[PDB]
Amino acid sequence: IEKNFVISDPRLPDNPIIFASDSFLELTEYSREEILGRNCRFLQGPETDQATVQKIRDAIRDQREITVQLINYTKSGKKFWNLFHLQPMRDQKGELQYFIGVQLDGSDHV
Ligand SMILES: Cc1cc2nc3c(=O)[nH]c(=O)nc-3n(C[C@H](O)[C@H](O)[C@H](O)COP(=O)(O)O)c2cc1C
Repeated sequence: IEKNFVISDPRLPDNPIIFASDSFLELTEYSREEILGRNCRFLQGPETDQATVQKIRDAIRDQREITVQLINYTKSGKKFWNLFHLQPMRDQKGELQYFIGVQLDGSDHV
């Protein structure tokens, strides 16, 4: 159904990643041990558009899905366009439980 994704737990301090797919590890160049328990903002850097970061922050605040594009960086500092989709995940009682974040490398590396 999906390839690059992480799951965060917003009920833990600073909404840490608690699950990452094998593909996300490949995309970002980080190991599972290097990722788990951190907020995904570590992928950001100098050319990340702060207006877009604000949009994601607001979408998380409002618990709404969003589909944006933003500059991210791999472990080794390789800049890429992240085509990013956020989706809140609620339990049957309607209470927020997780966020799923889906990433795609929107850059051509010919
Ligand atoms: C599940 C999930 C996945 C996320 N994935 C990314 C990502 O791949 N790249 C990125 O720049 N930010 C990602 N974020 C956004 C940051 O974690 C953070 O919410 C954003 O930078 C805005 O909050 P801040 O202003 O406190 O940094 C993700 C957030 C969540 C909840």
